[PDB]
Formats: sequence, C-alpha cells, structure tokens
Amino acid sequence: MVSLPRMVYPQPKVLTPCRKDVLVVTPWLAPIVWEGTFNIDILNEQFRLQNTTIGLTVFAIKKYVAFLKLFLETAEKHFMVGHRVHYYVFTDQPAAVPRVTLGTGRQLSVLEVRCERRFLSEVDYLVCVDVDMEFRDHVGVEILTPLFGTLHPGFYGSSREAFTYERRPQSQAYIPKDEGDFYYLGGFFGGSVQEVQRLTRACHQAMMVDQANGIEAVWHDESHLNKYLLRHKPTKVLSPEYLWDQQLLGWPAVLRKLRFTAVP
Ligand SMILES: CCCCCCO[C@@H]1O[C@H](CO)[C@H](O)[C@H](O)[C@H]1O[C@@H]1O[C@@H](C)[C@@H](O)[C@@H](O)[C@@H]1O
Ligand SMILES: O=c1ccn([C@@H]2O[C@H](COP(=O)(O)OP(=O)(O)O)[C@@H](O)[C@H]2O)c(=O)[nH]1
Ligand SMILES: [Hg+2]
Ligand SMILES: [Hg+2]
Ligand SMILES: [Hg+2]
Ligand SMILES: [Hg+2]
Ligand SMILES: [Hg+2]
Ligand SMILES: [Mn+2]
Repeated sequence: MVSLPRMVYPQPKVLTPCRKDVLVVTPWLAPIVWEGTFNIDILNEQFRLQNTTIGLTVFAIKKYVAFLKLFLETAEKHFMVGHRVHYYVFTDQPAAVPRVTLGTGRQLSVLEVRCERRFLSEVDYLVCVDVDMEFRDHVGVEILTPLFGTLHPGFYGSSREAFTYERRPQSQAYIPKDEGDFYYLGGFFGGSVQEVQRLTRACHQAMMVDQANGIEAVWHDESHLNKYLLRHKPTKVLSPEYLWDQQLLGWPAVLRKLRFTAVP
C-alpha cells in the first residue's frame, strides 16, 4: 500500500521454474504454497506495513486441553513471528489452560464453551487449526489471503475418484466422482475474518439441513468444508508442509520442510 523500501535479494528468474516436482498454481490462478516459491522478506514487509493482526483459533475440549502447552509454546517459536497475533482458546476447562510465556505483541484469550463481531474488530485474518499438533518450522504471512484451504497429507497425490468426499446425493456435502480439485483438511483453514465467517456459516447451515434429513456426512465438518471450497475457490492453497503426520507418512522428497505436525 505504502511503498516498500529498497531491498536486496536474488532476482526472480523468468526462465527457471520454482519447482519441477509439484504444481505451484491452481487452475484459477491461486498460488499453492510450497517452500521454494516465496521470498519471506518481501512478504513480511508487505504485511508489516499494513500492521496485520492474525487470530489463531483452537478448541481444547475435555482431554484435548493436554495439548495446549506444546501447541502454544511451539506457535511462539514458529507462527507469524514478528507480527501481531491473538490466540483464541475455546475450552470447557478455563482453569486448565497452561500459563505460556508470550513474545511481545502477542496475546491470548480464553473463551469458555459448553463474539462474532468481536473477530471483525480484533484481527485482520483468522487461522483455524487442530490443537493436537506442534509447530516445527516457519508458518508465516505467506499463507494469508482472503480464503485458504490446506492439501490433506494423506491424499495430495490421489485422483479425485479416490477422495473420501461425501458421496450420497442426499447430503448437502455431496460431490460426485467427476468433480473436485483437491481434498482439503478440516484441521487447517483460514482467510480474512469476513471469508472465514462466511465459510463457517455455510457449513453450519448445511450441517443443520443434513441433520434435519437424518444424515451425517462421512467426514463431518471436513466433508462440508470440501464442498464449500469446491464451489468457492480458495485464493491460496497450502501444501502438505502445513499439516503433516510424520509417524504415518514419513518425510517424502516433495516436502522440503515439515512445518506443523501431528503429535503422537
Ligand atoms: C489412504 C491413506 C490415507 C492416510 C490419512 C488418513 O487421514 C484421515 O483422513 C480422513 C479422511 O479420509 C480424515 O481427514 C481424518 O481426520 C484423517 O486422520 C487424521 O489425520 C491424519 C493425517 C492422521 O494424523 C490421523 O491420525 C488423524 O486421525
Ligand atoms: O473431545 C474433543 C474432540 C476434539 N477436539 C478438537 O477437535 C479437533 C479435531 O479432532 P481430532 O484431533 O481428534 O481429529 P483427527 O485429526 O484425529 O481427525 C482437535 O484438534 C481438537 O481441537 C476437542 O477439543 N475435544
Ligand atoms: Hg522460485
Ligand atoms: Hg476459526
Ligand atoms: Hg479449527
Ligand atoms: Hg460446521
Ligand atoms: Hg466449514
Ligand atoms: Mn487432529
């Protein structure tokens, strides 16, 4: 918006692809975020000049409160470092939330559960993730955009017919075998506050319609998220570097970094 300052960095090479092993842009021209595609210094400048605030939301119900300490401590080392961050922890056990030391410009709010406009006034972007995870490497502003989904680590190389989308036409989440771009994760999505609220509102309404008709999608919210992103294309797609399970899937050559991973 304001001009970027002078910066010294390698010149982009028009005749050299960033990657010869993976797709780095979708058919609707949204970038697919892989290591080796972005210069983080340029992106950090762009987002800091806008004084960007990122909200990170997690739910920790019942036994999942045990995952909060590692989740938050590692987020402090790797998530949006240098930028304003507001953590929102939705839990049924407020007194069980660990006291984690936060860097400057970062804050945490504990919301007890069994608001909407609140997010609009407190943050610019919302990132919604699973709590039984830990950050192991950089997760930064390269992911920010109006609406993003993340490629599920178990299906990124799969054909659409093999995707575990909801296949019963009676469900609002129904996707037939000849449709679908990717299989996105329910555990890592986000975007501007406005777009995230539109997505969550749509999934809530679709799930209510299914409940009324006596049907529950095969993968619950994730099935609905996939239907939403099929019909409302995300403006960025995150590669599986952003949500990986090393125990189950190892460390493939196509992954130069494992950024956020499942906890055993
Ligand atoms: C065909 C081989 C696929 C291996 C990954 C399966 O992951 C599960 O996928 C379903 C949809 O088919 C759901 O998304 C489910 O939540 C996934 O399991 C969870 O994520 C994986 C990566 C792993 O961490 C599991 O332990 C989780 O339960
Ligand atoms: O009793 C529960 C069950 C689920 N969750 C939340 O729901 C997310 C999805 O669940 P889970 O991690 O069990 O899903 P999986 O990745 O194994 O499909 C978790 O990350 C938690 O944030 C929770 O807080 N309490
Ligand atoms: Hg590149
Ligand atoms: Hg959220
Ligand atoms: Hg979430
Ligand atoms: Hg929902
Ligand atoms: Hg959703
Ligand atoms: Mn999980």
